Amino acid sequence: QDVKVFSEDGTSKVVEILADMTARDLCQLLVYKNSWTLVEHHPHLGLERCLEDHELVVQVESTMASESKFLFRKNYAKYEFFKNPMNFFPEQMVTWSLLQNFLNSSSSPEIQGFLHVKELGKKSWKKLYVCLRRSGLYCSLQLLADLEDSNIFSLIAGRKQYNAPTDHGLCIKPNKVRNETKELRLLCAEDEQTRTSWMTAFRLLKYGMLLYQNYR
Amino acid sequence: KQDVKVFSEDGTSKVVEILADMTARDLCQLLVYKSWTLVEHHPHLGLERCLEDHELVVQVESTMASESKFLFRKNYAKYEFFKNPMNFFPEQMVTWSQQSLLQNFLNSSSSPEIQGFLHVKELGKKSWKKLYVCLRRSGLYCSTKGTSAAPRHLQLLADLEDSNIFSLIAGRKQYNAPTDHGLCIKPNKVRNETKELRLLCAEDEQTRTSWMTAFRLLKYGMLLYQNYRI
Repeated sequence: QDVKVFSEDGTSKVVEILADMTARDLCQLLVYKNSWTLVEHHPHLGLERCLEDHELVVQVESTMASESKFLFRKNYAKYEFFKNPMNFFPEQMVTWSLLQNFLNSSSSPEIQGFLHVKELGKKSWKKLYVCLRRSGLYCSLQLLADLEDSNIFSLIAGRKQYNAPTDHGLCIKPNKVRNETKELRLLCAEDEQTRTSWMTAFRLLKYGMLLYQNYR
Repeated sequence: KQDVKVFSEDGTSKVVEILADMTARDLCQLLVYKSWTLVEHHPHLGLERCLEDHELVVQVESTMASESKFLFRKNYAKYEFFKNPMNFFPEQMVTWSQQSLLQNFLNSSSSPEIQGFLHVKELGKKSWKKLYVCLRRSGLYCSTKGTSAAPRHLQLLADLEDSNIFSLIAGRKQYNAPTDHGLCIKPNKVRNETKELRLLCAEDEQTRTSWMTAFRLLKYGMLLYQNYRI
């Protein structure tokens, strides 16, 4: 019911939320007293993630670790896919059999391209061709990870902590994983544009119609 | 670019040009511009269902038989659970597993448990039996020993994947239903065959609404909360 929120400064305030409050509720509760976002921030894991506008703040709070923080900041690229779906993904990154397809939870989207992949426990990376399906994450197929009860996070520490090949790292973390770090599957894109697309892709697969309604 | 026929409570019918991305609430607003709800009405099956606001009209339309109709009526009870969640479900009808109420229903990782007596019709036959019924994300079960929800005492009745919950309009006459308060889990693939219909009968209206709400809550989850908050 009491939630602590850090601004980019390092300043923080404690606010009382009702359990029925979404991420955008809290954002509006902070603007009083559409670009604003809450970040689920894990320094120990080196992982962060914007909450989707609709996410119950109480749900996310229940999977927070000791040092985990809520950050309150702006995000000006919030629904870049919904603003221009046709020219968002690089040619032949996503294959079917376009907007409605991602929103239909019956569809079978294949998301494919090269990524560096970190092996669990060790700080060693191998450049594997990767495929993303509703059924999970594969490398060209060997089942890397399941998508049940999970979320996609961008890597913040990257280079220094995990020895990432690029700064543009990302990770699919199961919500059951809290203070574990050896059991993390970390990935790396060659640039920012490709990380953004992979993250949008997962979010579209997991959240689907929820995201579109958020955008309206 | 698609035509669809919508029937009103007046008895009137209008053919409306729908786009492939229109939601039920977009159609309703388009019809108001001329609380409201679209209904998936199956006369031959004796089934009906209000579409949730977010559903794509075209999607539902393609899963329709010849005789099926879209109705357009008012529904002032669309989200009664959300208005008073702590007091919507009768005592001990709803419990939770894998625990170390709104939040639980909206968390797709939760293990909801919905329990109670219902009349259950046997597949493809007009014969009923009162049973202790147990709903989970993994399916609809009934107890083979009184009110024991033990796994060893649960018999799987219906898978829930790729299906929807329907109100039973046919009722007493068509299926020899024990009460007026019937519902049905219809698998989406069904067109004309009644044989794979899973019919249920509650003892009263409130009990029926409770089960359907729970079904809807399990199927749609957070989407329904979005819809409630427009």
